Amino acid sequence: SAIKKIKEMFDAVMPEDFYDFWAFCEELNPKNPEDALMDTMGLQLVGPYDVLTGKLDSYHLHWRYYYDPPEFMTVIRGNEDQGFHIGYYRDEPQALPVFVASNKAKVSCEMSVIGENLFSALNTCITENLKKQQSSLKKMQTSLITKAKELQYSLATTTPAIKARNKKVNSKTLHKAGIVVPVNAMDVGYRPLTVTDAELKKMLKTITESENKSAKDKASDELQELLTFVQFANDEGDYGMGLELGLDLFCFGSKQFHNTILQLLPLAYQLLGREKYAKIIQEHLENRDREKLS
Repeated sequence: SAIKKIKEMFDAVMPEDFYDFWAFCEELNPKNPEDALMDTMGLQLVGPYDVLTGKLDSYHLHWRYYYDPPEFMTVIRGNEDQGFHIGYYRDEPQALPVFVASNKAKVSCEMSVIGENLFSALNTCITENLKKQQSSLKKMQTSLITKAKELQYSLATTTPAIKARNKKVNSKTLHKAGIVVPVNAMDVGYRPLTVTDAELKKMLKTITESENKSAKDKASDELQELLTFVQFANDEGDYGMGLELGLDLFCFGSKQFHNTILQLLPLAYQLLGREKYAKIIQEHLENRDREKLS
């Protein structure tokens, strides 16, 4: 019913597990469906779910944490010291999400895939809370499993479709969740970075944490050489390279690179027909550390 709401407030269509998960949490907590997971695992529905709860009346930045790339849209918040949260990852603004992933934003840029849908996502969290109160949690585990059975949502952490998409990933990136861009019959559309990911981090750490000066100038020159390679790539149609490098600089997290990122990712997303993600990366870096709550 609020499909139309979310379509105009956010620029997105949510998959059916989004709505089915909500309804699962009404059953649990009719008063506050967004808080049904709180007493047992410290998790609260946020982002697109907030429109249903009433708290919302661009919204690209609503609960976007520090390392959420434009493809990531948060829908559940957890441990605040970790920055633990759960979102839908979406290679293409116009497509549905390809999986659900978690991030501990205060720990790392890295994304953990916990299934195709929020039922499998929650299923993973329930396993861990139970691994390390519990009598009440086991009975939620049971209702989740049967409800997911009914609606035939896989509870698998990696599904055949997730594995199928991983064979189309051009690069895992620093976040390890992968980019997917077209490649035509002449192999145009993507080319790799000329450094490994480990060399890339060593380079960027030198640029940002170093006193040697010549080493910083050297690494700054390597990075400038990368930007020139990206330049040839874009001229030659291999737009995935700039996307990879931009996302990688975003993932490193140094606010020093926001300007380079803004040379890479807005251009990359427009060249790829992913214009909405050019919007989000600009809005996000405009003010990246803040109160996330709206």
